Amino acid sequence: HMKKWGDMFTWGVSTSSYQIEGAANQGGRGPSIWDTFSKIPGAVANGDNGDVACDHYHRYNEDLDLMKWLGVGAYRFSIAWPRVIPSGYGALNKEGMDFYDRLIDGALERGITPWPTLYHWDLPQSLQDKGGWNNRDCAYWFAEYSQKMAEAFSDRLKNWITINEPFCSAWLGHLYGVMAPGIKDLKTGINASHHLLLGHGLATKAIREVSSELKVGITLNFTPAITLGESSEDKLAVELADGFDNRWFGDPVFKAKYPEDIVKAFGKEVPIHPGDMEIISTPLDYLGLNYYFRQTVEYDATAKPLPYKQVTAPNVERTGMGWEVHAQSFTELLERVSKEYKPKEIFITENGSAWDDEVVDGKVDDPNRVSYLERHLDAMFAAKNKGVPISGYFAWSLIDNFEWAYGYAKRFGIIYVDYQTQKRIPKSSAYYYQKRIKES
Amino acid sequence: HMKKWGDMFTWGVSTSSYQIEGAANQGGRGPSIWDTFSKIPGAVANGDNGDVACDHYHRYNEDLDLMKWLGVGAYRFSIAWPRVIPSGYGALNKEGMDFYDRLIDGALERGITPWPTLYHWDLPQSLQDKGGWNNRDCAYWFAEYSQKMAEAFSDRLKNWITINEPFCSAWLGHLYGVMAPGIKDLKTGINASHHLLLGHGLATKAIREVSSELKVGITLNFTPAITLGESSEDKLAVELADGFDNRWFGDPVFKAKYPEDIVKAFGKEVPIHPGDMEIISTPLDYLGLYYFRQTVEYDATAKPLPYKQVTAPNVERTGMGWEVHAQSFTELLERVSKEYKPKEIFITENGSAWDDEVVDGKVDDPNRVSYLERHLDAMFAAKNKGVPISGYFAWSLIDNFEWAYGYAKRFGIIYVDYQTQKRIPKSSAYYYQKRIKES
Amino acid sequence: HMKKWGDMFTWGVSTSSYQIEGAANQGGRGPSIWDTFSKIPGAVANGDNGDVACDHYHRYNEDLDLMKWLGVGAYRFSIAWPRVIPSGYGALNKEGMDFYDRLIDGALERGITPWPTLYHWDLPQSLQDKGGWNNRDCAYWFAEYSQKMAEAFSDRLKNWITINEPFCSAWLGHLYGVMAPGIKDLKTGINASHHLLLGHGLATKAIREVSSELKVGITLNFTPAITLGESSEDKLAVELADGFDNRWFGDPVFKAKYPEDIVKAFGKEVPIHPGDMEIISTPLDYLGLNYYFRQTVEYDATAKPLPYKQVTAPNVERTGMGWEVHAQSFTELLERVSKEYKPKEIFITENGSAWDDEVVDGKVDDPNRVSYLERHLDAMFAAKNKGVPISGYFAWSLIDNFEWAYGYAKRFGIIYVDYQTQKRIPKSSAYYYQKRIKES
Repeated sequence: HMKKWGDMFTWGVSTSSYQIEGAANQGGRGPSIWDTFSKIPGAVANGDNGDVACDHYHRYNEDLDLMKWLGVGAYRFSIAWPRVIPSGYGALNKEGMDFYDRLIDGALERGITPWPTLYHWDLPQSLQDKGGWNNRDCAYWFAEYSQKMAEAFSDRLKNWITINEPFCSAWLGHLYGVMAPGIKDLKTGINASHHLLLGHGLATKAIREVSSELKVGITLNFTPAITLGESSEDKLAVELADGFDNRWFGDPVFKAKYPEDIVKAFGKEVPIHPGDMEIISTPLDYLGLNYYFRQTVEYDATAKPLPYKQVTAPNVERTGMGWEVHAQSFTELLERVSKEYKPKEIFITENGSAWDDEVVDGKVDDPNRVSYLERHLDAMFAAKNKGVPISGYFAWSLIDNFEWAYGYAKRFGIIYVDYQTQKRIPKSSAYYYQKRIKES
Repeated sequence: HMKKWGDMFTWGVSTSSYQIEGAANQGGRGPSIWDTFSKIPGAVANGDNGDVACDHYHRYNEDLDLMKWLGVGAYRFSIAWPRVIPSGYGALNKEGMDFYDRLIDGALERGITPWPTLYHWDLPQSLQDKGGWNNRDCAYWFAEYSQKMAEAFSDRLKNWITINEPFCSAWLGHLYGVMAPGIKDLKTGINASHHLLLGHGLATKAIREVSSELKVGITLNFTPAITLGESSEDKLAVELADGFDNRWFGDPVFKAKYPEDIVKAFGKEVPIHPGDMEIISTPLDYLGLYYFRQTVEYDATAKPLPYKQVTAPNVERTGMGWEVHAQSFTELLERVSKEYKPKEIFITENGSAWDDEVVDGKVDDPNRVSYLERHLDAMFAAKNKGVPISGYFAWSLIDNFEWAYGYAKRFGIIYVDYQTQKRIPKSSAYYYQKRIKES
Repeated sequence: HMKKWGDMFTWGVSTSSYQIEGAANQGGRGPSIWDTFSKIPGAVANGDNGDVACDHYHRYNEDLDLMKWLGVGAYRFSIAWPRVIPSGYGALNKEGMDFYDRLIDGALERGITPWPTLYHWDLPQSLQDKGGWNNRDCAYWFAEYSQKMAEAFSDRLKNWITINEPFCSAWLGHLYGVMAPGIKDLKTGINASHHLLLGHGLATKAIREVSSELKVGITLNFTPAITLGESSEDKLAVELADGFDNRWFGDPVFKAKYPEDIVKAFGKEVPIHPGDMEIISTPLDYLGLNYYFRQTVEYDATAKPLPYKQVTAPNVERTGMGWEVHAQSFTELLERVSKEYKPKEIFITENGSAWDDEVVDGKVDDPNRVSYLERHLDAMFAAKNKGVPISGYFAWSLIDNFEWAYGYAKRFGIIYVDYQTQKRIPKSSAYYYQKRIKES
């Protein structure tokens, strides 16, 4: 579609606060729902928790130095709500705010643009005790927190993201109960999805009120659905899975409505107050898109809440997570999102892969991660060359970290972390990404 | 006209000697006309002068470090003629030459290409005492100075600019008297304009004689003119203002003549000697080129030409009162390329001034960011239409002495606290840094 | 064919081991055929040898720093076979391997990708004593050495080159005797050419057995031929020169045969055994192309081994070597190679020029070298814009060095070396190349 003079492209890396910071009970930080969830036997593999993680709260200068060495222009990170406002609403924690000031200022000194995500799943436990995302007030608590962060940091930080992956917070956290807070109820999942999206919209309006030059987006993960079957019911299964994973969150933001076919199949009411859909669909400067894999499904009349099930397709390449590797789906997803939702521009805020890494002679050679990265960058640029306005790519992740219910066993870093010593070791994929940033 | 393999683009920042150096009476430097002019009550806002400025004469390593941090590939700077030859013609001041050697070598060690401008308005007072640019000999004194600078520095410096903005030196300095040397006489302004341009041409030839690989250009500022009226006389007002500001200097360089409509309206003769117009129009490797457009209307009573400036209502303006209109930048670039067809164009200055505030040791300047974003976009719009724009130099790296406005008008992407000389990068510096890396 | 999003380009510099390392009798290194050849009166101008060279064995950190300062992404270097296996086949010299480990790891710390060449003319004398490249076993000795290097270093080094410029090793080393080992016999040159090419193929197969992600190529120099005459015999001279210099080595690699017109004109048998041509023609990930100049020739019935002679065409620009400067030939060569041999991609592994340099006030201003570089980069990008898959460019050389039989008098560096002090002084051409790397 013709690269032209003046066009820009941003290369970054991505992390999140609970997954890397540690210092969970230091620096005035209050507990999050993941501190609580991680204390429940069976919730997280190996009984892992984020108490220490990568100790980035103390080691951030080293990690910023690794970012400068990589040559990224941008760093996508999240602010830990319970580190800066431990009670959820009310008093700012000065020690927590000072940490993010030092992080931001350190990034800027090194030429790196920080990209803050306000909510990456670490809801303060003080707010969960009041109902969390099931409580409509949580959307307003989130918007007030967002306003305070923009008041503190938007003199420097101009590109904001409100929430990350509401699919995970709503459905995995409140319907399937495999993420914090561990609730298993469809109606609660529906309420949570609405208040996450309403929070997004209210926070967007609050940030824009701080200053009109600020840019705001949302990060959505999309899981394209296919079926191996040919029956009419298996084609319906694809539509249902696409509606559950993708359109449930994208349609409110970009079309100001929930997908009617899924609303009907649930048979429950979304707690929409007058004015809510206008707030949720407030115009955005960009979409942050997360992509890792496609899902294969088939019809299943017995399944709940919707009559389809996951299938493990045979004879396909898979990562250490068991996730199918299929880069062509990334190209097609990007084209589809641009056509159906027409975001002004798209940033890939997460893409990456996990494999079993081995340290040999103090080094980590990870050719399968390199291969996934190469093929997904190629697929992203194929979409850009067709005219999709992809303005940057952020690798998940800079460093190995706490992979939620999988714990530390699943390593997404381009830089290895030895958790016994906290040593950082760049992998082969780090050298590859460094080259791609420079030579593209 | 899209990018092809091998195409290059240069990102830079720009300063000038009197505006940043300081050390005005140190290191053997002799006075310039701006040292004198800055001493006249009422000439400069707040009684400011360049005695200290940004103290860059002593702090140049810090400023070079800031350039490397920004990631610029080039640094446009000027050589202070009265620092290197205090008497204007005659002996070199070795201490002054050594300063520019240290500056140049420090830039090259950091990977930065210095782009020297030989004349950015600081004529030695020693030469003003002999008539300055009113004196035809000043063109030759300038060419000899230029030759000596190329002999000293062109082993390293391959891209030269002779003079900067003769509009200001000639008309603002000798007709309106609002810039040094402060003279107010049309014939003097005409003489100065011709001898500035002749000096440009003589210096170009002198530099090329030093080495055939050297490249040379001139820097012209252009101020596109519009009118809000529809009468034929308001259209004439646009022509007169365009001729006075732009064609008076562009036509000699690229067409070997002065614009006849302005010559006729002046009613005076340009002091053209045999050979002059061949010299002035000598081929250039590039044009150094913008801040704003002017709005005008006819005024039969105005002098020297029958037009006056108009302050249009409800337009966006900088802290200087200058209209912000980036589309005019695109159209100017297209016009210059068609009208004068320079081999290539470098934007040697573009930028904006706004009231900056230090808050918590930082400077957030969104209006300057917005001006910069929109003018880079407008520049690339012209490049994508085929205009051969090969680079862009932001005015300025640091806040500095803005001539008759003094220090109150801040053009830097890096703030200077004049009490302490601390440099504080503004939001616009981080924006520019990103643009340099990610384009 | 214009730039599209995602396309990459690699900027590098090139050196070779014997030409820069020095430490010839230190660190356990055994002698090479160039140590021997350089001791023969008359073999090398001024009696020069590589005993000390640029002392890069000790000064590599400074040279790597200069690469980082230039901004190159890649460093093409060669491994000295007699430094790492002094006996040619048998035991590794751990001290020699540790040097290449330090070099590689230092390059990677600086963000530079090392591109190893396994054979750049410094055959162990221990193997020359057994016949060198005249002996078929040398192809297998080379493959065993190559396997050992890939086993040691391919955890980090993913892009390999087997041999460099077999034209020089075979014909200049064994027919004209002007390069080591100094033999002057057509049959020996034919045997050597075949065993170099077989060694390439065997080494390629051995490297790929180490790991399937590794990439392998060969470096060939091509010297395009023209004539000033119009006679049919002068047109035949062009064909003969092209066959001798270029097709003799390119045709086996890409067409699995030797050029029949040259075989017939030699009147000798190439010692081809079963399996050899399949091995020599094994698919490659890229061609490393070296180009410096074109040759002008005319028919000469008295000349041997083929009836043509070199002509010094009148009134053309020439370097300090006496080599014609004609950048348009570089564009046309790249187009011809892409059509005739169709390599998957091409890296310019060497291009550059030598001129008499003068140090003035501690600096070196070399406008003729700048001009050659500018014009040849322009010519290369002209071919890329026509669709030739040129993926990178490596300047010969980072530093002035031992120019084989010309000794140290011929300087190819963009960085000057004062051999009395070993001081490195960047030339004007270094600043030009630094600018081109950044601003393209």
